[PDB]
Amino acid sequence: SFSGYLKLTDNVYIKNADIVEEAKKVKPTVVVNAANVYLKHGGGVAGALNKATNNAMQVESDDYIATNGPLKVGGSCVLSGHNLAKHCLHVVGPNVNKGEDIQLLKSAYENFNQHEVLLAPLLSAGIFGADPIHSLRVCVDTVRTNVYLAVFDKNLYDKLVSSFL
Ligand SMILES: CNC(=O)C1C=CC(=O)N=C1
Repeated sequence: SFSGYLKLTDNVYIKNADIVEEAKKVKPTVVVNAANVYLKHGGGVAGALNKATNNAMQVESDDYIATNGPLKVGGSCVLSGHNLAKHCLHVVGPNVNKGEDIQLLKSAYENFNQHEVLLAPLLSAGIFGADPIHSLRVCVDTVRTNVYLAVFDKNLYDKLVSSFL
């Protein structure tokens, strides 16, 4: 199972870890991807997860988009987890660098409540431009299921734990 996580609340855990490495080690039921509406996994968590699947995640995603059209900001879809997990929950947090409404971050985290346990990144953090401290607060106040957060950056991990209310 998950190891070395610090407990923040009843159901939220956090670790300074690369989510690709965590996924390859744990092989969780669900790994969350920090997706965009097009499921174009170019950079950040999405680029890293997709590269770990040898681009199979992108091939599957393009077929999903060809059939269904784009996701909504705040929405999600369940696809295969390939070599990383049983499933990948592609969740679209608002990209504040693209002027998307930050109020959609709570709607994005609500997708996690459909899964009993998830390995996840902080939504809208990193290249999505939101304040990761705010993302963690929305996570703890929205998600009721067991979420294991992998925070790639050590310095941000330390800041998140030390400032956690
Ligand atoms: C939770 N984030 C991560 O673990 C990342 C993010 C970007 C990346 O390139 N690789 C891993």
